[PDB]
Amino acid sequence: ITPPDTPTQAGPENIFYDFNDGARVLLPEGKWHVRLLDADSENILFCCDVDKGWVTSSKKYFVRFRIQVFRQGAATPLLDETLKLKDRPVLISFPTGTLGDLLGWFPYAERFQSLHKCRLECTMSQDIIDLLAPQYPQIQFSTPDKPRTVAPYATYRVGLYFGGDTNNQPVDFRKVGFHRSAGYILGVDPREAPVRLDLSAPRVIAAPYVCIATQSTCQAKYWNNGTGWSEVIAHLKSLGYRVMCIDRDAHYGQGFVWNHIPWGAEDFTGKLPLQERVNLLRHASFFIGLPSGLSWLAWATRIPVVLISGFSLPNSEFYTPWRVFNSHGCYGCWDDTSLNFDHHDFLWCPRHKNTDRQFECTRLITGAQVNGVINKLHRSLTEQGVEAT
Amino acid sequence: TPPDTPTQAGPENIFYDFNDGARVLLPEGKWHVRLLDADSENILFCCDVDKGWVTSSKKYFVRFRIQVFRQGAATPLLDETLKLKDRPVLISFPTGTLGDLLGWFPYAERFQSLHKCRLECTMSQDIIDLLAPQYPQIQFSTPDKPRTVAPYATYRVGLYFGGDTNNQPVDFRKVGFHRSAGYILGVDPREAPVRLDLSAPRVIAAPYVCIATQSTCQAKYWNNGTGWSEVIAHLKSLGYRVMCIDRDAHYGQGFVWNHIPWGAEDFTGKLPLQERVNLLRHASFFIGLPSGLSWLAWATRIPVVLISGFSLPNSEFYTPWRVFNSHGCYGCWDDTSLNFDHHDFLWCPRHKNTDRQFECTRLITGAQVNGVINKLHRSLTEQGVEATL
Amino acid sequence: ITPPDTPTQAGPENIFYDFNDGARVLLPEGKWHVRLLDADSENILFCCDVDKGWVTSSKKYFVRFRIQVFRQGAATPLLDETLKLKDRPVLISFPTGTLGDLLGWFPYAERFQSLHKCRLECTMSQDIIDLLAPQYPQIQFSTPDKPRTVAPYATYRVGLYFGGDTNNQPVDFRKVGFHRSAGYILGVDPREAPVRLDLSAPRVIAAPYVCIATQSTCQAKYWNNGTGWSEVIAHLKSLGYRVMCIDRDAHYGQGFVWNHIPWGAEDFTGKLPLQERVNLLRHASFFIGLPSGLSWLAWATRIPVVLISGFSLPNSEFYTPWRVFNSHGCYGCWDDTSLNFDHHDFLWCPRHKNTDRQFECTRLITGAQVNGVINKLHRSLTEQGVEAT
Ligand SMILES: [Fe+3]
Ligand SMILES: [Fe+3]
Ligand SMILES: [Fe+3]
Repeated sequence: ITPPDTPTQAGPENIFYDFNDGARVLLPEGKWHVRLLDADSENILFCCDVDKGWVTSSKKYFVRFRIQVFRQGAATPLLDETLKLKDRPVLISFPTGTLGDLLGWFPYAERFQSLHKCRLECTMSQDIIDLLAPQYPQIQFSTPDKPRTVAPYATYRVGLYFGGDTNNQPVDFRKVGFHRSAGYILGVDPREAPVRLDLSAPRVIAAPYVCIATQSTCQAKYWNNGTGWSEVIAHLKSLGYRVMCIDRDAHYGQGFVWNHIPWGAEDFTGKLPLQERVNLLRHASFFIGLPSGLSWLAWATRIPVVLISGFSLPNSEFYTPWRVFNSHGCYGCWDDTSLNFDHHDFLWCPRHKNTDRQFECTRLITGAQVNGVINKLHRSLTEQGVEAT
Repeated sequence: TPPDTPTQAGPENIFYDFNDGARVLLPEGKWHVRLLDADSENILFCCDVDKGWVTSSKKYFVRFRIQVFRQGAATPLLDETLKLKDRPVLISFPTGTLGDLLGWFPYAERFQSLHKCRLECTMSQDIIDLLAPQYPQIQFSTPDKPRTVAPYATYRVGLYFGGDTNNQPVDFRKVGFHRSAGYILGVDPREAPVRLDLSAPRVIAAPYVCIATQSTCQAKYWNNGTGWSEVIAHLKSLGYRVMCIDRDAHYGQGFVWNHIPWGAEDFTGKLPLQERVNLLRHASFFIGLPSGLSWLAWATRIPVVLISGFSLPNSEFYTPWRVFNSHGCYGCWDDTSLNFDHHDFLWCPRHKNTDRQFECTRLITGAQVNGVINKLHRSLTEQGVEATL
Repeated sequence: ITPPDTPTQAGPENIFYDFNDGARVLLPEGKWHVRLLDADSENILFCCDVDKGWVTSSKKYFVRFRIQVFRQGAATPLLDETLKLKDRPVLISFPTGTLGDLLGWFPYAERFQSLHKCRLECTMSQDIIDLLAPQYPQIQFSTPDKPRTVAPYATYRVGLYFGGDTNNQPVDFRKVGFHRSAGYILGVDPREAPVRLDLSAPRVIAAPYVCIATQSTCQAKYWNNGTGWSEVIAHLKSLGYRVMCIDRDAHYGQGFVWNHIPWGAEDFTGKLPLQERVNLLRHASFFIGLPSGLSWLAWATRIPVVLISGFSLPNSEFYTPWRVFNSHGCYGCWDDTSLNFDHHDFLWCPRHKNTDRQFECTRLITGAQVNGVINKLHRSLTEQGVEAT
């Protein structure tokens, strides 16, 4: 996933400059004074004297950089080029991060291209490509190992950067929301939007039904209330809905802590292509889930989404009137800039790990609370149209 | 200031309330009290009190359920659940600045439409004159002359510092100072402009732009030496007349004073806000700071160029013309590890009394602002007023 | 700044002596006894036995020195030379200091020449040369880098010496006044006088007008009263005067502290030749300024000068009945021998930096105070003239 070993642009004096991984310039032997500017503000971002080697901007997100190379003590610069992306090869590289990450990030990539009118290629796992590519003919999708461009003018690496990093992102993603961070990185309208999907599939299950997602990547994201899911599933049926579980896994966990597809839900679990999930989701009356990926997919299918989460604040994901949250105990571990997410600890709870208050984030969210929300949504579905937002 | 005695009204002598945030007062002799959240059915607080006031630690909106038990009895004496329909409710704002109130107010209207209550709001006369005509369903008064006298519930909308989570559900710095009001009242947290009287006819014939350069602390000022002057000169070169509409022409502390910029026309002074609304309405656009006039300008439906470095772009209302620089210190105001000082006009927690003081806004050059002005100007001439907003 | 590397006058046995940088004698290879005397008092200033190398007076200001060199055992001296400046090449070197410095010092250089009847060359920036040279045909003007007399008999470097230095100046300039110090250095009548200017230019602006200078070299010299300038400018107009600001810069400052041409003053700013400023000043009814340079120029064009200053005492600059000063708080940072001016700190206030009281020097000088003195000046002008003394 590395940038070219040598910058892709030819400077007048055997000098190569690049905007892959930020503004780069490789100097041949000589005497130089190099300047990086922000073209929009005219500010001098960085400035130094060197003989040969590398000069790279500390900022890696989108900046309209302007590179200037001077012979020490000269009046005009030998090289003076400003980033201009129109009709030029650009690479946006996503990591093979979770599903929710990409569905959140991706629209911002399309915005970047409409704005700059560049030749854009994006890199991600094949399964997302199969899901999205047809709806974005403007953009070329590839895999990290076989990108078509080979030599690009500019590259941007959209992802999450922890520990408050402000070199790869303009603002800490925790301040703006993990998905909106993509917009800031790329310098586009940061307002959230759903991906475009193939919503042409015809209805298969005739009766009214609801989809649910109970599994996630860490325990904190689970709804850790003892009887929550069982109370919800029972209630959904008492309203006349069939209930299907569409989690990738039927059992998931670590050590002795294991989570299983709830008794009473239908087994639509399994790892299959996302398009099949889209097709099933499309005709669901609504969806109940966690802040992991499937909720973003449900969102993009244009159906109501009941989102249950205590470890993140309501503004941490896309807006839904059906968001569930409880503010009486610990909440928002995830958005707190004084704490640090541990990728390796599935049982991560910064403030209460190994105490009887562990995962209070979600234990305070009762089935009654979730059913209350479901009742309002149900009334709105009967009494008002589906169209009623 | 809640009533000295709860305004209910419970069948036995003791009176219960929701004015501070609930409240029960019990005559001498033992009882056991239970506070619940009707939505989740969780027991929030539980105790035995022989005498005195028992009140919830949470003061923001919750569907409280008060239960009073005789010791060791199985059934409760009192079991009242908050129901606001057709009842006197008081929303008390502080006499804070303009921007605060304009930002918060729409949430109070939402609270009313949701609960169908009899709502009275308390605020400075100044704002009442501006808003009252457009919110006929709500009663407006001043803090010293409230008409309700006896209210069923009271809610105190404001900013609470130091990470307080008793008067607000979530630290306002995590959600935005204005959106906090929606969380306190428990309604749709999405920002909206207030409704104004936009009937006034055009007075100044030629195209013009309004600007606001003053603010409440030095950090909210545009501390770039030549910023304003470069902008004002540029505006004129595009054919715009420029008017300054700040309440004061000179404002500051100690030796630090800010003045209406040379070259701007003098429309300053403490006028009724409606006159500012009338002038603003026909301005091609507005340039200001995260202070109050920007919120007024917003609500008059004209494009707003908003310059701010101490505040992240997300925090105020959205505008595609937000100016922000991410290369140095930024966001003093949103940072939960720091603390705003009301008494220090020269507040800069990270760089006070150093070379970098107010870097927040010194990095924002006139060129940067003129770049944004140029795009907005282009969009106004190319497209219409429709197509921008 | 540099004196010849070898003294310009030849003594008998290969000794070179001169007075360029104090009294100097370069001795080659012998056992010598050297005495420096003050011919006026006959005092032996310095006395020593030296084998080879340099012997210079510690005193560098004007002294009628008498150099005597002895063989170690000798009854009488082989060098008996005593300073005599008649018809001899003398160099007076000014630093490239501010305008007020030079205009204050210069008259004393002319006095030194009238007194001693020598051939005098002066070194200073070109812009001052253009202003003065025509009125001082007796004196030869040059710039520091291109001096015409490469072998001078005596040299004197007029300037400010800090830290109570008494080797380059007879007495601390803070005790006698920065401008008068020049006369002490040169040993002439120390009484202040204005420079001779070309006052022949004809009137251009017909109506009555006042010139003002609001900018300066450090913040302490600004009139840091919040509403001062604005109140003065408004008042001048109500008296029928047009007001022009003639500062070199329209904006000046450092960090976040910036000063701008006051709203309401006509813009006559910019880096123009001083002769254009003299021509404009000449016909002004009067001038209002700070202890910086333009006030000295105003003075010399023979118009009444209102001088506002708190960081220096009234006697610190030239006499004017229109000097404005406030004695109730901190004043006179500048004249205080126990403090030290900081050339590198634009926000220097030794007593009160970084406190509420910073620049109390001039916050105590209100617009009312200045308008009071303007009123008196105005009455005297309408009634008596011009001639006003
Ligand atoms: Fe937690
Ligand atoms: Fe700051
Ligand atoms: Fe002082």
